[PDB]
Amino acid sequence: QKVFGITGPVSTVGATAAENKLNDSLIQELKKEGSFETEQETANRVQVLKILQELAQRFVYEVSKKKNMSDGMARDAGGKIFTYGSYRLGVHGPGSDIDTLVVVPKHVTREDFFTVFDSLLRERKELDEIAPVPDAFVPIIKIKFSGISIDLICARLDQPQVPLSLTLSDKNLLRNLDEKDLRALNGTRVTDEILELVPKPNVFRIALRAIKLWAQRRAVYANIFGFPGGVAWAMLVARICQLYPNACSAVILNRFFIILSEWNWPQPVILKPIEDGPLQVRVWNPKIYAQDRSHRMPVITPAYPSMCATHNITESTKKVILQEFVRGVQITNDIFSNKKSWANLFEKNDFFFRYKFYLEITAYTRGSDEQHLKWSGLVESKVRLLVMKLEVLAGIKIAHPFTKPFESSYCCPTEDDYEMIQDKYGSHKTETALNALKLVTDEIKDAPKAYLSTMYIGLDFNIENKKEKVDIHIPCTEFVNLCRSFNEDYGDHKVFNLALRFVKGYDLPDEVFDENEKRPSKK
Repeated sequence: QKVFGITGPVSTVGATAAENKLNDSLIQELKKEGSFETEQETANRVQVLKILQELAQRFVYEVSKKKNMSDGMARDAGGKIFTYGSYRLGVHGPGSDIDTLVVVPKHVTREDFFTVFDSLLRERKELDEIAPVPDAFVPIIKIKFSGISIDLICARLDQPQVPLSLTLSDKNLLRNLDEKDLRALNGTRVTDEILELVPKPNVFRIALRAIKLWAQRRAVYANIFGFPGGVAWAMLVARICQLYPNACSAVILNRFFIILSEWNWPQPVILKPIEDGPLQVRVWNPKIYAQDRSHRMPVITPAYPSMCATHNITESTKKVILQEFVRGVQITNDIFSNKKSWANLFEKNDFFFRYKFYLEITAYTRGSDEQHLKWSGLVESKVRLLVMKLEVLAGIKIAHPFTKPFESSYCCPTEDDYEMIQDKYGSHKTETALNALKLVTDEIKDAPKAYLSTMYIGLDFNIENKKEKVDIHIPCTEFVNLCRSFNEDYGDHKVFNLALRFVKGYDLPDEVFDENEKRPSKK
């Protein structure tokens, strides 16, 4: 009965002929957008996962043998792989990664994973590429294997064996774990629970496929920037399915937009009663934590311990998400009246057209590809904080962050030319001045390189008093001084820099438009 959620259904009436009609065009539109891989590619994925399961057991077998153990014991020690995310839910597409978890017994360290298991991978003829990130916040090895992309992480359980038949439903498995292992194990516990809390998984899958495409298209899919991540969207679709257990997916979509657009935010969205368990624990409770009372559009993970997947949402992103829900309501109602089609729902956003002003955020590096990832990855992770400081000012109607950074690189070469880059980049009036420096495309003869990561924030202003107008340069310098204090090397102007530019929509850089568009200027 849990598959009907915490309030039971709004309706148990099944699809009508006319409703199923639209579902079939919904599937057909998804097919044309390329949502589904071929059935072979899926057979190939399953095959690669069967091979990884054997490697996990080898990995574990070998480590155990080095840790002195008998054959019986080493074989008993086990090791098992799980998948979560997109692939586990069954909503993956061509080129999507399989998110994969390697669970290991207590005598098997992370050093083991980054040495013994990494070696076992390279010994395979099928291994196309491997990129270990042992220093990672979330410890990972990213591979491409028989053409298929896999992201392997490792969780270490406080137990002597990991048998083939192990499942991770039991919260007893979490006592005694440290933070990394709790995080690594959480992804799978959540995905499995989502799947057991929807009444019809096929309906769920198609609805989700739709929301994902729609979210990417409307630029409302990006956890880092205060929009919902893939898991957040998943739970949101999951809730509406609990409400209409016998509806087709097209109805789920229509209903999804109405219910979510009218929802009493910040009332949380919850798929099963929140539970508590062992220790003070990181459970979501707004009656206890201030951090939790301030969540704007809370959507709560079902697996103990429950957590808010949409922590990053701001005032400005809340407003964007809702605008899009409403757009979602209108267009879908029109589809059902035959006035519009599915394509219209999935049109690309027009972000670089809808605002008179844009604020431009550039991370600069004199160094290597390592150094830029580190530097830009930080600044990027801080954009929402600049949004929160902007959005609460008197003069600002909205501060809307775009969801994808824009990246570029040049051979520098000398330290004179680097300052020129941080002079002429980012305005179209003076932009081609950089054409005096070689840009990196494909492809090589390359050495000393300057790196650029640009993020965009659309800005919209309230009418102001002519005597009382808004200044943004205070939270901007506040923001740079926020970033120039996260490891001391970032103070080195010789290498790291951070430019903020206020730029009008007509003055926007060309990089920002498709091979479809252009932006006639105001005068």
